[PDB]
Formats: sequence, C-alpha cells, structure tokens
Amino acid sequence: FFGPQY
Amino acid sequence: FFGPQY
Amino acid sequence: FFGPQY
Amino acid sequence: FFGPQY
Amino acid sequence: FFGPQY
Amino acid sequence: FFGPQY
Amino acid sequence: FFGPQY
Amino acid sequence: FFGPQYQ
Amino acid sequence: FFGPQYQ
Amino acid sequence: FFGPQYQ
Amino acid sequence: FFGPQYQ
Amino acid sequence: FFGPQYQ
Amino acid sequence: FFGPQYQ
Amino acid sequence: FFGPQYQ
Amino acid sequence: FFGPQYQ
Amino acid sequence: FFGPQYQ
Amino acid sequence: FFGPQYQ
Amino acid sequence: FFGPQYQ
Amino acid sequence: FFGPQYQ
Amino acid sequence: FFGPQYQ
Amino acid sequence: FFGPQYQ
Amino acid sequence: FFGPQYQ
Amino acid sequence: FFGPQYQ
Amino acid sequence: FFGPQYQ
Amino acid sequence: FFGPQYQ
Amino acid sequence: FFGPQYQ
Amino acid sequence: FFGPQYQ
Amino acid sequence: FFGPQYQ
Amino acid sequence: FFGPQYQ
Amino acid sequence: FFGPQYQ
Amino acid sequence: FFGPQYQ
Amino acid sequence: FFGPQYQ
Amino acid sequence: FFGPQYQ
Amino acid sequence: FFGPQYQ
Amino acid sequence: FFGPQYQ
Amino acid sequence: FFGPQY
Amino acid sequence: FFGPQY
Amino acid sequence: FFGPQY
Amino acid sequence: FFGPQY
Amino acid sequence: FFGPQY
Amino acid sequence: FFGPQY
Amino acid sequence: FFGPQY
Amino acid sequence: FFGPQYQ
Amino acid sequence: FFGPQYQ
Amino acid sequence: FFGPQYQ
Amino acid sequence: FFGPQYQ
Amino acid sequence: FFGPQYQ
Amino acid sequence: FFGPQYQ
Amino acid sequence: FFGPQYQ
Amino acid sequence: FFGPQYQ
Amino acid sequence: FFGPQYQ
Amino acid sequence: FFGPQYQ
Amino acid sequence: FFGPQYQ
Amino acid sequence: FFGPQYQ
Amino acid sequence: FFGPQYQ
Amino acid sequence: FFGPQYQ
Amino acid sequence: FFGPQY
Amino acid sequence: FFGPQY
Amino acid sequence: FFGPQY
Amino acid sequence: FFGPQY
Amino acid sequence: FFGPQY
Amino acid sequence: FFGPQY
Amino acid sequence: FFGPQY
Repeated sequence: FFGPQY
Repeated sequence: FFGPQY
Repeated sequence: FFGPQY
Repeated sequence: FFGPQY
Repeated sequence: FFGPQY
Repeated sequence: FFGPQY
Repeated sequence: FFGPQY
Repeated sequence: FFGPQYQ
Repeated sequence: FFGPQYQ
Repeated sequence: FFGPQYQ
Repeated sequence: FFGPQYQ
Repeated sequence: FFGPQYQ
Repeated sequence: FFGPQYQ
Repeated sequence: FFGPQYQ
Repeated sequence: FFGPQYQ
Repeated sequence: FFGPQYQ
Repeated sequence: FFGPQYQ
Repeated sequence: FFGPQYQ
Repeated sequence: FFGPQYQ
Repeated sequence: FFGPQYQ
Repeated sequence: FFGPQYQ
Repeated sequence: FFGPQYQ
Repeated sequence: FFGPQYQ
Repeated sequence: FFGPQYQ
Repeated sequence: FFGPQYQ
Repeated sequence: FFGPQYQ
Repeated sequence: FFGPQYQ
Repeated sequence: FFGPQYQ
Repeated sequence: FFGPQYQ
Repeated sequence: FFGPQYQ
Repeated sequence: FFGPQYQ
Repeated sequence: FFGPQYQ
Repeated sequence: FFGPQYQ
Repeated sequence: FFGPQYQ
Repeated sequence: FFGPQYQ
Repeated sequence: FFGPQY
Repeated sequence: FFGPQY
Repeated sequence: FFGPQY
Repeated sequence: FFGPQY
Repeated sequence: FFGPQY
Repeated sequence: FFGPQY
Repeated sequence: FFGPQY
Repeated sequence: FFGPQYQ
Repeated sequence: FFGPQYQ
Repeated sequence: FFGPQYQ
Repeated sequence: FFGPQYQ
Repeated sequence: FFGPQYQ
Repeated sequence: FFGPQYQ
Repeated sequence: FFGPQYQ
Repeated sequence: FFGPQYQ
Repeated sequence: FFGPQYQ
Repeated sequence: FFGPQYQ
Repeated sequence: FFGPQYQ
Repeated sequence: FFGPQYQ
Repeated sequence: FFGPQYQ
Repeated sequence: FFGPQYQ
Repeated sequence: FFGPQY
Repeated sequence: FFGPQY
Repeated sequence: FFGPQY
Repeated sequence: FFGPQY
Repeated sequence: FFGPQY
Repeated sequence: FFGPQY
Repeated sequence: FFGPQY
C-alpha cells in the first residue's frame, strides 16, 4: 500500500 | 494501491 | 488503483 | 482505474 | 505498508 | 511496516 | 517493524 | 501500453 | 507497462 | 512494470 | 515505453 | 510508445 | 517492478 | 520502461 | 523489486 | 526499469 | 528486495 | 531495477 | 533483503 | 537492485 | 542489493 | 479476459 | 483474468 | 488472477 | 493470486 | 490468457 | 494466466 | 497468495 | 499463475 | 502466504 | 503461483 | 507464512 | 508459492 | 512456501 | 517454510 | 495440453 | 499437463 | 502435472 | 506432481 | 509430491 | 513427500 | 516425509 | 515463431 | 519460440 | 519474439 | 523456449 | 526453458 | 523471448 | 530449466 | 527467456 | 534446475 | 532464465 | 538443484 | 536460473 | 540457482 | 545453491 | 543491441 | 547486449 | 552482457 | 557478465 | 562474473 | 566469481 | 571465489 494519507 | 487521499 | 481522490 | 475524482 | 500518515 | 507516523 | 513514531 | 496526462 | 502523470 | 508521478 | 513530458 | 507533451 | 515518486 | 519527466 | 521515493 | 526524474 | 527513501 | 532521481 | 533510509 | 538517489 | 544514496 | 458461461 | 462460470 | 466458480 | 470457489 | 470449458 | 474448468 | 475456498 | 478446477 | 479455508 | 482444487 | 484454517 | 486443496 | 490441506 | 494440515 | 482423452 | 485421462 | 488419472 | 491417482 | 494415491 | 497413501 | 500411511 | 533457415 | 536452423 | 540470423 | 540448432 | 543444441 | 544465431 | 547439450 | 548461440 | 550435458 | 552456448 | 554431467 | 556452457 | 560447465 | 564443474 | 560491428 | 565486436 | 570481444 | 574476452 | 579471460 | 583466468 | 588460476 503506497500513497500517503492526511 | 497508489494515489494519495486527503 | 491510481488517481488521487479528495 | 485512472482519473481523479473530487 | 509504505506511505507516511499524519 | 515502513513509513513514519506522526 | 521499521519507521519511527513521534 | 498505458499512459495518460492530466492538466 | 503503466505510467501516468498528474499535474 | 509500474511507475506513476504525482505533482 | 517512453512517458509524458511537461515543459 | 511516445506520450503527450505540454508546451 | 514497483517504484512511484511523490512531489 | 522509461518513465515521465518534469521540466 | 520495491522502492518508492517521498519528497 | 528506469524510473521518473524531476528537474 | 526492499528499500524506500524518505525525505 | 534503477530507481527515481531528484535534481 | 531489507534496508530503508530515513532523512 | 539499485535504489533511489537525491541530488 | 545496492541501497539508496544521499548527496 | 471474461470466459464462457453455462445456463 | 476472470474465469468461467457454471449455473 | 481470479479463478472459476461453481453455482 | 485469488483461487477458485465452490458454492 | 488461457481458459476452456468442458461440458 | 492459466485456468480450465472440467464438468 | 490467497488460496481456494469451500462453501 | 496456475489454477484449475475439477468437478 | 495465506492458505486455504474450509466452511 | 500454484493452486488447484479437486472436487 | 500464514497456514490453513478449518471452520 | 504452493497450496492445493483436496475434497 | 509450502502448505496443503486434505479433507 | 513447511506446514500441512490433515483432516 | 488440454482436453481429456478416453 | 492438464486434462484427466481414463 | 495436473489432472487425475484412473 | 499434483493430481490423485486411483 | 502431492496428491494421495489409493 | 506429502499426500497420504492407503 | 509427511503424510500418514495405513 | 518459426525462424529462418539456411540450405 | 522455435529458433533458426543451419544445414 | 526476437531472432535474427547472421551469415 | 526452444533454441537454435546447428547441423 | 529448453536450450540450444550442437550436432 | 530472445535468441540470435551467429555464423 | 533444461540447459544446453553437445553431441 | 535468454539464449544465444555463437559459432 | 537441470544443468548442461556433454556427450 | 539464462543460458548461452559458446563454440 | 540437479547439477551438470559429463559422458 | 543461471547456466552457461563453454566449448 | 547457479551452475556453469567449462570444457 | 552453488555448484560448478571444471574439465 | 544486435548486430556485430567491426 | 548481444553481438560480438572485433 | 553477452557477446565475446577480441 | 558472460562472454569470454581475449 | 562468468566467462574465462586469457 | 567464476571463470578461470590464465 | 571459484575458478582456478594459473
């Protein structure tokens, strides 16, 4: 799982 | 899963 | 799954 | 799945 | 699991 | 598990 | 488990 | 072969 | 082969 | 082969 | 595969 | 594959 | 083979 | 695979 | 093979 | 695999 | 094979 | 695998 | 094989 | 595996 | 495995 | 690929 | 790949 | 890969 | 890999 | 992509 | 990708 | 790897 | 990727 | 690896 | 990746 | 490794 | 990765 | 990685 | 890594 | 090789 | 080799 | 080798 | 080798 | 070698 | 060697 | 060697 | 693919 | 793939 | 699919 | 893959 | 993979 | 799939 | 993997 | 899959 | 892995 | 899968 | 692993 | 999987 | 898996 | 797994 | 790159 | 890179 | 890198 | 690296 | 590194 | 490192 | 390190 989440 | 999510 | 989602 | 969705 | 999360 | 978390 | 956590 | 471009 | 570009 | 680019 | 370019 | 260009 | 780039 | 470029 | 890059 | 570039 | 890079 | 670059 | 790099 | 680079 | 580099 | 169906 | 179905 | 189904 | 199913 | 169906 | 179905 | 299921 | 189904 | 299940 | 299902 | 389950 | 299921 | 399931 | 399950 | 043979 | 043989 | 044989 | 044989 | 044999 | 044999 | 034998 | 022949 | 032949 | 023949 | 032959 | 032959 | 033949 | 042969 | 033949 | 043979 | 043959 | 043979 | 043959 | 053969 | 053969 | 070069 | 070079 | 070089 | 070099 | 060198 | 060197 | 050297 990639992709940063605020 | 790519793509950042606010 | 690509493409960011606000 | 491409294409961003607001 | 990659991707930093605030 | 990678990715730093504040 | 890697990745520092504040 | 797949590549789009947005904005 | 997969690569998009955003903004 | 997978690579995107964002901003 | 040769991808997109910007400016 | 040669992708799109902008400016 | 997997590699993205962010910002 | 040769990926995208910016400036 | 896995490697991302952030900022 | 040859990944993306910035500037 | 696993290696990321942060900042 | 040859990864991304910055500047 | 595992190695990250931080900062 | 050859990883990312910065500057 | 050849890891990341900085400067 | 979407395969065959029966009844 | 999405395979066959029966009933 | 998504395999077959029965009933 | 997601395998087969029965009923 | 390969899938047959028999009977 | 390989999957058959028999009977 | 996610294996088969029954009922 | 390999998976059959029998009966 | 995530193995099979029954009921 | 290998998984069959029998009966 | 995560093994099989029953009921 | 190897896993079958019988009956 | 090896795991079967019987009955 | 080795683990079966019987009955 | 697919296809059953009696 | 797939396909059952009686 | 897959496929049962009587 | 998979596949049961009577 | 997998697969039971009577 | 896996697989029971009667 | 795994697998019980009657 | 069936390639060339000589004499 | 069936390759070339000589004499 | 790639095959040449020389002389 | 079936390779070349000589004489 | 089935390799080359000589005479 | 890659195979040449020389002389 | 089945390797080469000579005579 | 890679195999050449020389002389 | 099944290796080469000579005569 | 890699195998050459020389002379 | 099954190694090479001579004569 | 790696195996060459020389002479 | 590694095995060569010389002469 | 490592094994060569010389002469 | 194929093709010999003297 | 294939192809011999004198 | 394949291909012999004199 | 394959390929002999004189 | 394979390949003999005189 | 494989490959004999005279 | 394998490979004999004269």
